[PDB]
Amino acid sequence: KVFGRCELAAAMKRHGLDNYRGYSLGNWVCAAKFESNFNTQATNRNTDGSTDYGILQINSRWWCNDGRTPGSRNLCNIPCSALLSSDITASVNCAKKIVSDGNGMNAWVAWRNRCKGTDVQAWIRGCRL
Ligand code: NA
Repeated sequence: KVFGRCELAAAMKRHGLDNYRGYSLGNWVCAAKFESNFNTQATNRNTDGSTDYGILQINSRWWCNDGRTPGSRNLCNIPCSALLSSDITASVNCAKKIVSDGNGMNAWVAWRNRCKGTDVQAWIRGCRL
C-alpha cells in the first residue's frame, strides 16, 4: 500500500506514535517519507547483507527475521514480511521498541540526515487528525 501523507499521519496517531518517546507525529511521517515514500512494500538491501522492510525500513540485523541475515536478532519477534502489510500495526509496534533502544530516532539514518531539526510539523499540515 502507498499511503497518502495525512492517511499515514492518522494511522500512526491511532497507533499511539504521536509524541511516543517525545517524538511528535511530524517526525514519524517525515521518517516514513524518506525511508519508504509511504510504501508499505518498500525493501532495500544494506551493505552488511541485512535488509530494511516496510514504511519505516526496519532492519533484519536486529528487529525482524528474514532467514538470510547471519548472526542477526529478531527483537520484535516477527517475520520481516509482516512489516510489508497494508496494516501498519507490526511496523508501529516494532518502531516503538527501536526508538526506546537508547538513541531515539537517530536509529533511522534518514531521520537524522533529513528530518532532525527541520520543521517536521509541515508533514501533518492540512491533516484532519
Ligand atoms: Na534478523
